[PDB]
Amino acid sequence: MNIFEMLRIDEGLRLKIYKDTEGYYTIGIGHLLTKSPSLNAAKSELDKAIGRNTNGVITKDEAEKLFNQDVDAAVRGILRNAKLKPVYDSLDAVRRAALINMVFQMGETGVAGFTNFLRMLQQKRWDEAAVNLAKSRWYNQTPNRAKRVITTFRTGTWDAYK
Ligand SMILES: [Cl-]
Ligand SMILES: [Cl-]
Repeated sequence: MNIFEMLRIDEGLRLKIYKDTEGYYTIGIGHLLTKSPSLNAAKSELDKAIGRNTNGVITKDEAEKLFNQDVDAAVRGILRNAKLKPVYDSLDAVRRAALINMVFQMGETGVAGFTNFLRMLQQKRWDEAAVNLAKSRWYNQTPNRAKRVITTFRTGTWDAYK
């Protein structure tokens, strides 16, 4: 199990423009296209993204290309972020993957804001940090995914994903 496989479980795969859980235009494996309500604003973002007239539809390869880029960016986002990088540096491999997951879903800014949690992870206080994460709008909004990431942080195992 790795970050690729983990995220692929969490977000799924769709080759046609879809609405995320918040109501946003997304495609592929969790790639957000626009927060704008307009489906045309969605297809134009998507053509830009792919380098071709897609008409709202992409291939598997294309989906995978967007995905690689996005995991890449998430990683480099964490490493550039002054608040996240020290946390990331202090974590074991499994937990690193858990942080990448959260960064990919909610952005660097968002994660950077869970001040108390980042402080608990850094101090290796696992049970505590998991309890804090759960007091979040994120948890409340996508509980099953949230639980899986939470478990990953609590345990240090991929147990929630076998
Ligand atoms: Cl893009
Ligand atoms: Cl979920």
